[PDB]
Amino acid sequence: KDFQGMLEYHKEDEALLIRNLVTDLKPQMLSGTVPCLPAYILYMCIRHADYTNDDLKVHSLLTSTINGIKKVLKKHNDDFEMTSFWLSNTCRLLHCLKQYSGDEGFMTQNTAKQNEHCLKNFDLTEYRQVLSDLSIQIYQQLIKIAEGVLQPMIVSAMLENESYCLEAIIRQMNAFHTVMCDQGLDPEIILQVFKQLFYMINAVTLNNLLLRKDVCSWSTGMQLRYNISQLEEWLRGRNLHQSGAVQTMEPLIQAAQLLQLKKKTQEDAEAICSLCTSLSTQQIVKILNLYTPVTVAFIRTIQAQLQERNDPQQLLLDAKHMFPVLFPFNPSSLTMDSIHIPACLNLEFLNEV
Repeated sequence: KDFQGMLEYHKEDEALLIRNLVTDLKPQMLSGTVPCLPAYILYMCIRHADYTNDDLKVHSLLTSTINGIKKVLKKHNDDFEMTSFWLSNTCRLLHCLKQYSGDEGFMTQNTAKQNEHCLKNFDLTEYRQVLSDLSIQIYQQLIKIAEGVLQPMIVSAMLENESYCLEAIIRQMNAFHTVMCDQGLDPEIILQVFKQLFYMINAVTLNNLLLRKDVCSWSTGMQLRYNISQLEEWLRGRNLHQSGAVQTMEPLIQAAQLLQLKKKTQEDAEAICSLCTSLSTQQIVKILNLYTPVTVAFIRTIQAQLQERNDPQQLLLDAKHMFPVLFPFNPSSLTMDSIHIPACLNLEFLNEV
């Protein structure tokens, strides 16, 4: 019957809709069609509402929605899968609003058939600002989960020799990546996640060797450098080096080197300075004092040069520092004119129109 890309519900069942399509929607439901069918399916409804000029239907549809995404988010703070899921979905529902209600500004990459599918009667920039605000919050939640999973693995998989090993950490990083990719999450958010996680690994580890028993040794310098390089080769293999995540470890790379570099003669001390640029002069001196196989006056010559470059600053780098998110628009090629809505979901009460 020549389906336009649209769907109508009875102004009522809006509840039913939002529950079967959000609340009771488990992602392991594949989809099988679209990792973010929900996002699309919703826009197809926004469209039917724009068609009818039913501003009450739009405002209600995406405020019920946000209530359901927030709801289910809170009943799952803990699970990386759902957050991952509802993060990309949210994000796509936002990409669709930009891609279709948008103006010539976002219509620079649409097929006529796409520029035909756009919203004609509403400007939904207000909800566009709300959904992005939300998906900043979902991302934060996702970092909270991932941090929870990794925190108890960082100091063990690194710094100890041998119940966690760089294998566990690297198995985790795959798990996280796998789910995110399978969820259809944009590749720039995947890149932004692993830059966060790696920064934590740098912060939590370097914190520890500025504290522990007591900073550890030439041995511990060599496991870090190996560990980082295995993390770095992991990045190169999943093609995530351009995420900036290896940069987020230059203090640890320098700490590790600080532990191996020769500490004695002056020529030695000259080195420590020119290499350890990313560490603070009290962090170096600390890692010096804590060493265990360094003398004062080998320390004095050090702190003699690095005079405010730069110290002090709060030691113990708060790994919770959460770098800002950024969701570059990314329109999609798929067209709602052909999109599979399975039956396994009881959305039949939707009319194809």
